[PDB]
Amino acid sequence: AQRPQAGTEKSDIPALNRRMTVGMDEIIGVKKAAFNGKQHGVVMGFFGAAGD
Amino acid sequence: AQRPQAGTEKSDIPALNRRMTVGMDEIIGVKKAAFNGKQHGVVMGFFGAAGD
Repeated sequence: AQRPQAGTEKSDIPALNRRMTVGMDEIIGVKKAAFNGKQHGVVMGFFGAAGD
Repeated sequence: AQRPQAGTEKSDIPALNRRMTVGMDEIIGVKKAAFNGKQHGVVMGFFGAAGD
């Protein structure tokens, strides 16, 4: 919905540069494809990894 | 480190001039000259002032 955009602000007094804030903002949504209660394109697999 | 500088701000709404703040800022350091635990150029003297 919105690409990440940046912006800055002079907070306390713009003449007496005592404070400044930078920031970034985003509108996005991520979801796994699901139809009729089923995974659309993923096969999950569980294996025993010992981690030695 | 910084001479005293002044600045102003329109706080609440810049259109509806309901509030304003002025201010002044400074960076400075003051210290008596001391070398090897001794006063460099002062001789302190204590006298009895009655204050009548």
